[PDB]
Amino acid sequence: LDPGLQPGQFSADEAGAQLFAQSYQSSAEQVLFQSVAASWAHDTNITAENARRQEEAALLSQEFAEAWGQKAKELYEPIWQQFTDPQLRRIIGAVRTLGSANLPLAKRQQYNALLSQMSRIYSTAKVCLTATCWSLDPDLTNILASSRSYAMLLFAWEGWHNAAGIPLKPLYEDFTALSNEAYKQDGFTDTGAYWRSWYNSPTFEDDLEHLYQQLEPLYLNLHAFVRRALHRRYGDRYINLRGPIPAHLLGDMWAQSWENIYDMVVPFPDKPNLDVTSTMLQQGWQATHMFRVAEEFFTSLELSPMPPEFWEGSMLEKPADGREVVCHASAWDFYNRKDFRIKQCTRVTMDQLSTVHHEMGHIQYYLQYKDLPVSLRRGANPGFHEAIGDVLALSVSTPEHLHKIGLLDRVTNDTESDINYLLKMALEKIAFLPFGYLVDQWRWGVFSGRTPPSRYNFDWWYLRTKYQGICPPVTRNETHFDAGAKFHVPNVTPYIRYFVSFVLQFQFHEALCKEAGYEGPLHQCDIYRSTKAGAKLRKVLRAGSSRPWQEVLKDMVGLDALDAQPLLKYFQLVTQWLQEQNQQNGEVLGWPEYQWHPPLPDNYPEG
Ligand SMILES: *[C@@H]1O[C@H](CO[C@@H]2O[C@@H](C)[C@@H](O)[C@@H](O)[C@@H]2O)[C@@H](O[C@@H]2O[C@H](CO)[C@@H](O[C@@H]3O[C@H](CO)[C@@H](O)[C@H](O)[C@@H]3O)[C@H](O)[C@H]2NC(C)=O)[C@H](O)[C@H]1NC(C)=O
Ligand SMILES: CC(=O)N[C@@H](CC(=O)O)C(=O)NC[C@H](CC1(C(=O)N[C@@H](Cc2ccc(O)cc2)C(=O)O)CCCC1)C(=O)O
Ligand SMILES: *[C@@H]1O[C@H](CO)[C@@H](O[C@@H]2O[C@H](CO)[C@@H](O)[C@H](O)[C@H]2NC(C)=O)[C@H](O)[C@H]1NC(C)=O
Ligand SMILES: *[C@@H]1O[C@H](CO[C@@H]2O[C@@H](C)[C@@H](O)[C@@H](O)[C@@H]2O)[C@@H](O)[C@H](O)[C@H]1NC(C)=O
Ligand SMILES: [Cl-]
Ligand SMILES: [Mg+2]
Ligand SMILES: [Zn+2]
Repeated sequence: LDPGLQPGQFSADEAGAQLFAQSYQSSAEQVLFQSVAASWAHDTNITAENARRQEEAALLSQEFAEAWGQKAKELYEPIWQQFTDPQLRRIIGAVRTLGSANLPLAKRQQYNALLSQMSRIYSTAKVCLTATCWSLDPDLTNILASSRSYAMLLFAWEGWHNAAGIPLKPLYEDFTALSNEAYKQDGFTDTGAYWRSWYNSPTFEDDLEHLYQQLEPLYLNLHAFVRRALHRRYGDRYINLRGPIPAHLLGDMWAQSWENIYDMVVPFPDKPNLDVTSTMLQQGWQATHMFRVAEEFFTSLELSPMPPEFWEGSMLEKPADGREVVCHASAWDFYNRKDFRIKQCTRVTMDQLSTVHHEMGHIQYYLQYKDLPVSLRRGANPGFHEAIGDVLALSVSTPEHLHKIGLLDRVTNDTESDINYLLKMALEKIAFLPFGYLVDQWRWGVFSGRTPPSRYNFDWWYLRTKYQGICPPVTRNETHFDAGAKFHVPNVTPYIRYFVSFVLQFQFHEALCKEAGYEGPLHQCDIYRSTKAGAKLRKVLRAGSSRPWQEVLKDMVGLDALDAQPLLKYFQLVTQWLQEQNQQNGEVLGWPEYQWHPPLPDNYPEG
């Protein structure tokens, strides 16, 4: 380990602590860069060596956090909570939380090594038919999004969940135990309590539950409307109009957003096709076009363009050489104020264009706070980081903006078109809310011990049925580990940030649309080229995590807390139209036949 990274001696008061933080931030950048660098080398090129090197960097990060956490505890443990500087209090409190650095060396290794193997299992798992084999991205993704054959969707869903989940379960149990051991020594009951602490809100869970209560009626009506369409397509044998929807029919491996079945549920298919994918292909869009168009939206707001290091270093397409990569999209900050990259196996589709904006939102954030000290190089909270790119994508997806960028012949500003659009947006945003809420409900119960290995799948499907109103299309038992077939579980990425951001982004949109001078319906707003909006947004991004998110938020939108009303205001028209459609069809809202599962196809898996 480098002496130049080990902590110096500082006076045991706030003045010495202010110098202590500078020296910490100084050396942390070198440590963070070598960790990010090695993760990148592995994720863009999965090999045992790159895994080894990634784990060495992880160990080194842990030695660094140990030394500096120790020093901080011996110097300021009794006095840092009383400092006047609140940003210093933030920094110090962070440094004294050692996480996996609380582990002994032998368990530090095992922990670092589980992450490598869980990541490899997920990102290299394949579904084989009988020579060739399908990967999740693009093969199974495209099947789930476009196939309307019940048996083919089933084969892809079952094959994926079996291939990814079953091998992960034994590893995930070991990881959970080690993670908990680590964070207990920081004073957390369990890792989940640490994750939740990032929101600095004593009533976090209660506040989330109250939000979900306001949003659930919207989901239930969307659910019932979509269920009716699936009933017509697949028959009474496979769809129960009073039961949960089979989990493989909603356009997505995790049933988590439904925009890919828009063409099965669009009420007015004569009107312009608001899925512009066919046009993007007809026009010959490529990955680089998509990132350049996203970039230009950011620069239209007088935010920063992507630096040369981004274009030279990013991986914007799935490699064609015989290489295995983590295709799950990600945005990378190397903590050197120079290098920022996206790794995305970009496909030419409309929902990938949204993803491009999402990931570039992360980069923009990185660029706007790169001069802050490291500990503040985060979103106000993790939900803020996830909302930035999605907010811009709300403007991009409006039919008026799509027209501006040549992807849609201008649509009539009528009601059939307004409903078509808000419905597509509901499929993308409202359908996600139960899933965004339930994933960390599951993981919080695993970390707390409420959900032992013996109930991993039982409790996962309890939650999936409770919240999303779906059911597995084949029988599952505790040999299956269906939570593990979702990227964020083996890759240990928390999820509640996405529930937070799916609500928050509509608060941001409203603030920015009002600040842009817009006045029509909130869902037709396009903040493109509004430099006033760009300024309001730029203030948030530069704040990093220096001020409480409740303060940053108050400055931007007028409230200091999450609020569903902007979301509700955005969807008002289709919320009403959906209720009417379901009443006219005599739908039951919900899934009272909660035990119901569909039958197998006759010749399955044959033919
Ligand atoms: C599309 O058309 C709407 C008109 O609203 C329509 O309502 C239904 C009957 C259907 O025809 C729908 O297809 C359609 O949405 C336009 O919305 C209207 O825009 C004007 C000016 O932009 C708004 O005036 C403002 O109103 C606010 C709120 O009162 C005031 O604070 C302002 O001072 C200003 O006077 C008007 O309110 C707004 N109406 C509604 C219901 O939102 C929309 O602009 C138009 N868009 C496009 C792209 O053509
Ligand atoms: C080095 C590193 O890991 N960096 C972090 C960022 C950071 O911490 O700075 C990061 O890049 N994480 C990747 C993750 C990828 C995506 C994701 O997983 N999304 C959720 C939920 C969702 C769905 C629709 C949507 O519009 C928005 C969110 C899912 O698909 O299930 C996949 C495409 C979209 C975002 C991400 O960017 O959030
Ligand atoms: C993926 O990583 C491997 C290492 O695991 C790289 O293989 C090394 O490549 C260099 C340069 O060609 C050689 O000097 C080493 O001997 C190789 N080591 C091994 C273990 O193969 C490989 O080049 C990387 N692939 C890409 C596309 O970057
Ligand atoms: C768990 O489930 C595994 C999968 O096999 C079966 O597949 C469907 C078609 C039904 O037959 C259902 O009984 C099973 O899900 C089994 O191999 C395994 O034996 C089951 N039990 C355990 C303890 O893993
Ligand atoms: Cl989070
Ligand atoms: Mg999709
Ligand atoms: Zn994100």
